[PDB]
Amino acid sequence: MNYVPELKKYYKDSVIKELVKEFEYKSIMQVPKLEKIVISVGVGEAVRNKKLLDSAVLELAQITGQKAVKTKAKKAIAGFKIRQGQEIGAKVTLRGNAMYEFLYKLIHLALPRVKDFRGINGDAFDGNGNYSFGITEQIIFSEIDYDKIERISGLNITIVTTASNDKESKALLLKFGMPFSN
RNA sequence: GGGUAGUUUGACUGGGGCGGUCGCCUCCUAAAGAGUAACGGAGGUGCGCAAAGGUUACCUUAGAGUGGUUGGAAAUCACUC
Repeated sequence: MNYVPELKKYYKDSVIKELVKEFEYKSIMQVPKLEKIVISVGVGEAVRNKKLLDSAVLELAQITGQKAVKTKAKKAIAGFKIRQGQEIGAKVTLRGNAMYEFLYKLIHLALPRVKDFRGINGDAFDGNGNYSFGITEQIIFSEIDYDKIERISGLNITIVTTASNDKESKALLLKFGMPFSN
């Protein structure tokens, strides 16, 4: 059995058809879809505290399911007293089935558990179908336990879509039921 | 141990002294092969690396704009040029 995420089932069985009708696309897979979700977290203070970076990496692992990579400093800078090549950030890429499952978990479970959650700004679009927005308290995810955290942390989420514009991606996200603050 | 004796105590230098310089490497002067002077104009150097060497395989920056927890002009992430 090719086990399939419920999001993938929902997409393939409805969303393709509604978007074809709604945007008069000539051929079927002119329809937008999702290629990757990038979860990033920038801990510049890790240059003092290694525990911060280790905790962030581990908490990302529990949140998603796959291990993270610690990015390095592209350029040595003094304003943040950064030496080139130091460990500064940590990111995870989600694709395919894991991507769909994580987005389902997020939209239905973790966005609800945010303090004063009143939707998400439906305008954080880079003009090319890529939607990036932040979450300040990772504790919204029930996966991580409260006691073991060493410092409350946030993280940025970027959703990359095959769409050529923002309208297409916003329509796809709305069909997915993404709680945009509107 | 200058009581006594034998000697040394550089050169370049718009006179000599004083100052500065003395080997090697890069550019200009150098007039489109090479070479070419001045106390002409700007710099470096008396090392470093057990990989920062050898080879195989795979990747591509910086900048500007744009969307983003602290994050600000600028950190990390994504896209366009």
